[PDB]
Amino acid sequence: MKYILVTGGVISGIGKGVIASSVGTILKSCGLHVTSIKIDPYINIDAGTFSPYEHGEVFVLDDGGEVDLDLGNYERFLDIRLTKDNNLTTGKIYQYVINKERKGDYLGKTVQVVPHITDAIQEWVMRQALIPVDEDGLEPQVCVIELGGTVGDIESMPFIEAFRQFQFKVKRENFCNIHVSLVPQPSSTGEQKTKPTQNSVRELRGLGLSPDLVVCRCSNPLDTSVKEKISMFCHVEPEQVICVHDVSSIYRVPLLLEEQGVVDYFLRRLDLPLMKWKEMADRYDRLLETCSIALVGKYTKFSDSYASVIKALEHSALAINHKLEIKYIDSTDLEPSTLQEEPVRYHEAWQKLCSAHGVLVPGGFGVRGTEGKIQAIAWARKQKKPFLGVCLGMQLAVVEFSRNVLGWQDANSTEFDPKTSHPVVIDMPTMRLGKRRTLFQTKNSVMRKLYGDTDYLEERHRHRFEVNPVLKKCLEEQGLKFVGQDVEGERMEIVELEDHPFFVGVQYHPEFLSRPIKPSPPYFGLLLASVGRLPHYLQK
Amino acid sequence: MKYILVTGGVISGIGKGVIASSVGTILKSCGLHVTSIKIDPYINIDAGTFSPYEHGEVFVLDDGGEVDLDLGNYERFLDIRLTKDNNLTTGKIYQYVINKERKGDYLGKTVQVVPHITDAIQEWVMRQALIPVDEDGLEPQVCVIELGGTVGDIESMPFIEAFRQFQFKVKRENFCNIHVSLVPQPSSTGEQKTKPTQNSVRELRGLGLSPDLVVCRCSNPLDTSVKEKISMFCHVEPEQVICVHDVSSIYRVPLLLEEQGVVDYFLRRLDLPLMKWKEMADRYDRLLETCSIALVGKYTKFSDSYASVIKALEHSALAINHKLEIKYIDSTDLEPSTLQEEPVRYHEAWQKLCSAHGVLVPGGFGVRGTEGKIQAIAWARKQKKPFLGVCLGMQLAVVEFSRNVLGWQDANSTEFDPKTSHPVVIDMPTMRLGKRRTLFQTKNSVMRKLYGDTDYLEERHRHRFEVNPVLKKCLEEQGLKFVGQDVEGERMEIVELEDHPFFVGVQYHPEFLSRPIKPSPPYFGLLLASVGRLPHYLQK
Amino acid sequence: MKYILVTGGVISGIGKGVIASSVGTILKSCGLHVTSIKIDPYINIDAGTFSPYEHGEVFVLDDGGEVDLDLGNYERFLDIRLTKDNNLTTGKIYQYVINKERKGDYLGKTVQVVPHITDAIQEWVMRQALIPVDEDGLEPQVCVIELGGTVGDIESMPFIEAFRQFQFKVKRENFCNIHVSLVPQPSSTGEQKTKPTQNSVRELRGLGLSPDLVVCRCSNPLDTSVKEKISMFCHVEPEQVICVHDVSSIYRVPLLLEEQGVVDYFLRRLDLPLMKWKEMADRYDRLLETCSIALVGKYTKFSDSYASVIKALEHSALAINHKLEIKYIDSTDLEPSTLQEEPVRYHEAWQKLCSAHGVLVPGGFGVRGTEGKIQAIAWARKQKKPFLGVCLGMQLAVVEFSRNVLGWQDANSTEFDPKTSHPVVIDMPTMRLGKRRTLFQTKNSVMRKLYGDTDYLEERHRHRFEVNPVLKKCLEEQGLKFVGQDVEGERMEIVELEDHPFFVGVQYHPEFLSRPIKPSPPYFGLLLASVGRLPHYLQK
Ligand SMILES: CCOc1cncc(-c2ccc(C(=O)NC3(c4csc(NS(=O)(=O)C5CC5)n4)CC3)nc2)n1
Ligand SMILES: CCOc1cncc(-c2ccc(C(=O)NC3(c4csc(NS(=O)(=O)C5CC5)n4)CC3)nc2)n1
Ligand SMILES: CCOc1cncc(-c2ccc(C(=O)NC3(c4csc(NS(=O)(=O)C5CC5)n4)CC3)nc2)n1
Ligand SMILES: O=c1ccn([C@@H]2O[C@H](COP(=O)(O)OP(=O)(O)OP(=O)(O)O)[C@@H](O)[C@H]2O)c(=O)[nH]1
Ligand SMILES: O=c1ccn([C@@H]2O[C@H](COP(=O)(O)OP(=O)(O)OP(=O)(O)O)[C@@H](O)[C@H]2O)c(=O)[nH]1
Ligand SMILES: O=c1ccn([C@@H]2O[C@H](COP(=O)(O)OP(=O)(O)OP(=O)(O)O)[C@@H](O)[C@H]2O)c(=O)[nH]1
Ligand SMILES: NC(=O)CC[C@H](N)C(=O)O
Ligand SMILES: NC(=O)CC[C@H](N)C(=O)O
Ligand SMILES: NC(=O)CC[C@H](N)C(=O)O
Ligand SMILES: [Mg+2]
Ligand SMILES: [Mg+2]
Ligand SMILES: [Mg+2]
Repeated sequence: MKYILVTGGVISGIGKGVIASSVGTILKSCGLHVTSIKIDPYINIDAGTFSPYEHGEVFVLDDGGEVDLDLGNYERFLDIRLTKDNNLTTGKIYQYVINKERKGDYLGKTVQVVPHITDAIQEWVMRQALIPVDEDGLEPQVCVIELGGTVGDIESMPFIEAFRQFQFKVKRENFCNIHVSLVPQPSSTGEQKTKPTQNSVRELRGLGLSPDLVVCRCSNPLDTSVKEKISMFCHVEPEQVICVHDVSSIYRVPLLLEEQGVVDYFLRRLDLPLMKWKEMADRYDRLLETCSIALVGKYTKFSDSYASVIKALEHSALAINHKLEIKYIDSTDLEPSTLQEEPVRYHEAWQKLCSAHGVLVPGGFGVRGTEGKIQAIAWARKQKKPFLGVCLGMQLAVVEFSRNVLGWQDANSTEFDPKTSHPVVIDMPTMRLGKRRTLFQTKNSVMRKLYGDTDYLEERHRHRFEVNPVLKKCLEEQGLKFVGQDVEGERMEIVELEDHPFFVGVQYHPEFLSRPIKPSPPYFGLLLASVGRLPHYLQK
Repeated sequence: MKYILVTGGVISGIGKGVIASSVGTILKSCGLHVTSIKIDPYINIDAGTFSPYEHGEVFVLDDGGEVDLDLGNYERFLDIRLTKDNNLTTGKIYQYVINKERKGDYLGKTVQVVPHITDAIQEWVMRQALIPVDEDGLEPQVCVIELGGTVGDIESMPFIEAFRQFQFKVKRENFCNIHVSLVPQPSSTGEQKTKPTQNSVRELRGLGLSPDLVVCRCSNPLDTSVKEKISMFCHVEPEQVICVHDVSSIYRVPLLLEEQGVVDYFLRRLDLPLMKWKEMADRYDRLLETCSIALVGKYTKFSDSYASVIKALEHSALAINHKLEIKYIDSTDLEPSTLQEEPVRYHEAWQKLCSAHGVLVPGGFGVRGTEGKIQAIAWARKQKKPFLGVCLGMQLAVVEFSRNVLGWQDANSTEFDPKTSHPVVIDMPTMRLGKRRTLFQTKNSVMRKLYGDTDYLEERHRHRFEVNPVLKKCLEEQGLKFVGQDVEGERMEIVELEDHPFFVGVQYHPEFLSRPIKPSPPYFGLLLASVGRLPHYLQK
Repeated sequence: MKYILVTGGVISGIGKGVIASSVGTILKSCGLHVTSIKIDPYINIDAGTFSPYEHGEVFVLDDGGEVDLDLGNYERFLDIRLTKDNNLTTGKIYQYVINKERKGDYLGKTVQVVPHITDAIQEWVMRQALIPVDEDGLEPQVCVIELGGTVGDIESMPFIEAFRQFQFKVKRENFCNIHVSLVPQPSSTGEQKTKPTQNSVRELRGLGLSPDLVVCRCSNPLDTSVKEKISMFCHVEPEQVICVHDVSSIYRVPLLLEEQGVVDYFLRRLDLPLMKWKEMADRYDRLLETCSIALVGKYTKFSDSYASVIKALEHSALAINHKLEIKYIDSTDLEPSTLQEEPVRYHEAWQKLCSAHGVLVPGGFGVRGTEGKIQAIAWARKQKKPFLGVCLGMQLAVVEFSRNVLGWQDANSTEFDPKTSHPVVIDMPTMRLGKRRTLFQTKNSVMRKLYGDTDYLEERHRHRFEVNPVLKKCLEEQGLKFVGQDVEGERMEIVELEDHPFFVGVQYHPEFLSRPIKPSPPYFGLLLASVGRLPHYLQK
């Protein structure tokens, strides 16, 4: 097994996740089976505790692992399926060691950070690197480990110490360290600043790792004198100093690393034996036709709260050869209390919603913005604007429908209004979480045709609340149709509505299975419908 | 609440525990209710996982807390009773925070070392400092926290960071830091070396604590030039530089701190309002009469494996106004395989055993040295040498007795020989651990008279194995007498033998309740018997 | 004496110099006599070794100190006159201590960094803080010390250690630390990043200084959540977290600190008792009329190479109530070899030069771009465009004049062409450096009238080369006039030319004496002439 440790220097958020993923897709293009691990130095066991505001969205794996969105970057760049233990945490490691201690497995010896935590990290990394994540079922050849946080974080210390030991346990032909750093360019003096990078590399070396590539997150391309200064003060060759500058699309990021000889460096160093990315980028840079989707979100205060949702829309948009204008709406703007309190942002949000071709209502938990989602679904239903409801957006659409077409003005989810006389959405447990099979109940469903005319579908879930089986037939009588159901029949997993071009609720998360080469069918159908090309697509 | 943090500088083992305890007994003599906390930066939840070779003996508290021997130093210097949570560990803290995270109590925020672990440490210290440990039932006024390990240990970092925050949360009149350091005196150049102390204080200050006293563990009294150099290079007044040099007895250690104005410093700094130690020391330095006890131990490879046992013997010896020669015997030396393999150490151990006045067989777990304990008990029974069997030594004495006086040559504990046809000691559960009540079953018992003629006794246990109730009457028929029993009658907790000056088995651990002013009655009876003064004592 | 230490966090160049100067001008407006010290942790004794590309221009003091441009910021914000020893360096300190050691002054003791270098720094700072730098001749009340570099620089370590000692030697009412840090705002995630600031403050605290204000260099105004996160993770009150964001002019920077209560904080902390800046800013933001000056420079590759020159132009521009467009030209672009090699940048530079109202030829040393300066002066003379030649630009103008009006095609400075038969500029020594007196030789000189009709002038010099006294009368015959001469008459210090609105050479550096309220008369005359208002000005 070859190991590449990607460490972060000055700040999080400098695209270290897409660099790690690009390094992997580079090595995948070299014919290698590549796996990846994310180390998150937080004490949290999983991302299931977090809001979408903490680290961005909680990404969901087949096994029901609620994990960091960098695992979604790995899956989206590498076409692999990961498990819970590919997201390593301080919580996982300390609990492992504590449980092992209580069981007596450390044989009455004093359990310490070094060795016992640092050994546990190495054990975990070796253990997990050998697990087939590629759908081929083959053992990986390279494991790209991203160490989250910065190298100066107190939490990162045991992981860096573990990797310091690891580079002697595993040989130098099997271990490489990449350091992703920030090079500021202040508007005062106009120079690109090497100082934080040399300080960060000095910290890294003080912890016993020497960076084998230093990757500068730079806005503009690197000055020769600055690349020279980095080679000097970070004590590496010019060959080892990469600048990943701003480029036109994500699709240029592997190309930019390839151009800088990162491919050649790894093949050489690790003793080893991108035209798709080129043509995706070249098509993206030549888009003229434009589509707009209203993203009527709860978490819209931070864009990364809907990261994979946006990625799935962008896959779908590029696949239909259109540019995309995602109209990010805070759903609390559409709620009538904002009409009395701050009518400016109400009418801005409604202007955005009215001017979008399609409506996306993504997932979420809790009451805030739910009536704004219902407002947007009402608009979408009445005006016959293409609609995708994802999880919460399916649940709220079934509610919205009943509030109109059954007159159930009291109706809601039991999550929001438990004292309703029409609990059309009810708790049906813990969380239905990870991959399950949905069965298609009707050949005439638009979603079955988009899902390749398959009789079943396997998709990733993260829900407690389901549509009420008692009220099902009252809804379904009125030209709603629960076309996708669970294997038990008890859970309504996809819904369509008659006499509308595309009004679809999906109870799962299609966005987690979306790849550029294979856009998630509900998001694709939405994009197709928003351009009026869905009938043409279905006819072909 | 006033807090004193005692940090360790260069090494563990430089008497930081007895300094922390002496600081406490000083403040207790100032009229304050003093409690103490031990922070052990290990990942172990408790000391119950350890051998006696790791950190010395596992000390046991009333609540059944298996803890570090520094808690025993606290109890022995302060006359307090501690609980489990007075021994803080990294395991305890991380598990607390992880459980709290899984329960959702951190509200979807990223749980980090700073703040969440460092807050948890402060919470714990404040929480536990308010708990009455003094038998008076009053709230403490001072909490002495000993930080175990060294300040440069990776494990100590969150605790020092917690205390860095704490000194601003709690005010400077309520927080003081003592740093216990080593000053080497090499035989090469003869100078006392300040270098490790200034480096250690520099590390401590780099972590944001400034030492308010620097306590030099010095062999010889400190040179004026060296005390000057410490005041300079550790950036403190000469007033703040203590040397705790080698002195004649433990009883001189509080006096030596008192003499150096540590009393005055604390009273001043913490905005607050030893003749017993003097007379104990003065009596100790004037002992002429000498008694010898054979300590026939399993763990005798390291002396601190029987720390509180030795302390109890020394209490008892000083109380009878005799000097003590503890003949530390490795019990594997008395086992006949050593007679064939290495007869020199066999005859050395037997020479020691034969030349002792009394025999002590302390506790332990596992087979190694158990037949050597049985050998020593056989000697003690036959030669009528005063015998104290503690826990294992009670169990093995009941076995030894049966092997002779019932002819049960096969007999043992089920722990050692489960395939015996005479399991005279059997498992009777988990561990009977912490304080329970024993009831005295006979007025004529020597042990009842030593325990003040009380009908009951409360003592600290740590055993799974008990004497077999079925075989009880076969043993008791032959002039053995199980004078102390549990409240249920099922468990035999003290045994005596007829026609011997003092042959006592106790199933508990008397050594944990031993204080200088109140020597544990079984160890006192042993010492009295070994001098032949036990009849005279009982007659009075 | 009150001391304020301004430390740099993440990078140099984030305006720490103008923050230190603004803190000083704030305290000056509070009625205090303020001095300042710049510590440059480089081993260089002075800035006289440097090119203008290293740290920006070499600023010159009255005493002939060649120093960092931050001393010029101090003089320009505070209206003080500094000396050599207000620029402290590692070179100065180590040489001081070494010389003192060789003299035996350390009394046979081992001279170390701590104490002897760190004491020397404290000695120097106390010594120099008491020196009257205010033209009032009064002793300072506050000393603002800027520590150059970053806090993580190896070179900064003794200075931070010195200041760590200093805050106990000098009391807390007399010492304050400000930390100027960078808060990045990446275009990826859009968040303002606290991480480098908390890491930098953690480093600072590891070296024993706690920041009393943390000053965030932010592009945009600080988010409340980010200011909160800084207060948490940098362990200071929200009161202590300043953001110095991008603002319309330099004149807003003291106002922005005032608004954030920095005034109040210092008055409180240091136990002490801006309408000009407001009206300068308000006038600057209301400029409509625009003037352009061609800056035909050698060092124009980096703008800060001509820092005080640009400042003097901007003073002059604002004083005449015009906006300024400085047309920064690399003089090597105007040299005919660029016409053959790269004619695009030749014609760009010439287009800039032709389209400017006035021409500035600043100072420099060495041959590169000197013929381009002569090209620009030829243009300025012939086209009668307002000309200011500063030092090199005076020397080259005398040369240019002789090349035309005396036909001396071979003529140059001896610095450039020593083998000329017309050395019209010659070496006349070392460097004439610092303040000297020039005497005005003619009442009818435009420069005498601009300099208040004074018979003498005292200005700051930095030249070896002078105009040749033998060739003087050949030049002066032709309607050149050396109106300003040295007290010895041997050195030609100001030259004017007849039949031109403003063609002035000054041999000194007027830019170092320029203040916003008192623009340097040669730069003012240039700006006036470039608008055609110079006759009107002289008439009044
Ligand atoms: C160190 C990185 O440096 C730089 C430098 N310059 C630019 C970028 C950059 C970063 C993110 C983005 C981005 O997110 N773009 C979108 C998208 C579509 S598809 C996808 N990602 S994906 O599904 O994994 C697929 C690839 C396998 N992203 C439209 C939403 N676009 C540009 N990154
Ligand atoms: C920083 C310490 O520096 C120095 C300097 N010089 C000497 C010692 C020193 C350390 C330990 C010992 C020791 O262990 N002695 C014994 C004993 C009897 S009673 C008891 N401790 S006790 O029960 O808690 C009771 C007091 C409340 N210990 C005989 C076994 N004797 C001397 N310590
Ligand atoms: C931490 C600083 O943060 C920020 C935030 N936003 C903006 C600026 C900012 C920095 C520098 C400049 C600047 O250099 N401007 C000029 C000028 C004229 S006069 C003079 N300085 S001066 O002569 O000393 C006089 C004052 C006493 N400078 C025109 C050349 N303008 C804006 N600085
Ligand atoms: O990729 C990852 C994974 C985990 N984490 C972890 O999240 C926690 C926060 O680490 P950040 O770098 O987000 O720091 P911060 O929020 O204190 O500061 P700014 O964002 O304002 O710059 C730390 O515990 C870190 O290890 C990341 O930062 N990034
Ligand atoms: O071999 C050498 C050479 C030089 N020096 C130098 O002498 C100075 C003192 O270094 P020391 O190690 O003697 O330290 P100290 O006097 O502060 O402390 P103790 O002796 O009490 O332990 C330091 O500047 C060091 O580099 C030596 O210590 N030893
Ligand atoms: O204000 C000052 C004074 C002095 N110096 C000193 O200049 C030297 C360089 O310190 P810099 O911070 O300029 O670092 P660098 O050139 O290595 O990196 P970048 O500019 O690319 O970020 C160091 O010795 C420092 O102390 C400054 O940086 N700034
Ligand atoms: N994933 C989601 O969007 C959650 C929807 C809803 N709160 C549920 O628990 O079913
Ligand atoms: N505390 C001891 O000495 C233990 C004795 C024996 N191993 C038991 O478990 O009972
Ligand atoms: N200060 C300057 O511009 C220097 C001019 C010229 N090189 C001299 O030494 O005189
Ligand atoms: Mg963050
Ligand atoms: Mg020495
Ligand atoms: Mg630099």
